[PDB]
Amino acid sequence: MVDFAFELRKAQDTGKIVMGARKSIQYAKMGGAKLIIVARNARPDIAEDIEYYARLSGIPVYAFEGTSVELGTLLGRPHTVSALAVVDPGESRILALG
Repeated sequence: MVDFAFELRKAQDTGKIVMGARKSIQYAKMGGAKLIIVARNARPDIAEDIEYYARLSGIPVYAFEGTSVELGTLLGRPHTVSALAVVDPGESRILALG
């Protein structure tokens, strides 16, 4: 079983993650993310856009069971994060969530 918070942080530290709806959609759109993570309270249209662009490319989407406040904190930020994209997992097992 995958340790979300550990592996998310491990991927943030040893790989490449981009944060926020805009960059998530962008990396989804262009085929450059290997995984998209979305907080439970992402704006419904932003969540549906991600889902859409993700399904176009066959990129898995993971629904973080938690708010954008919790997700932002997990990524070490003092502000909300409604979505993020794992471009490079580094040494982490985060892509196993897919």
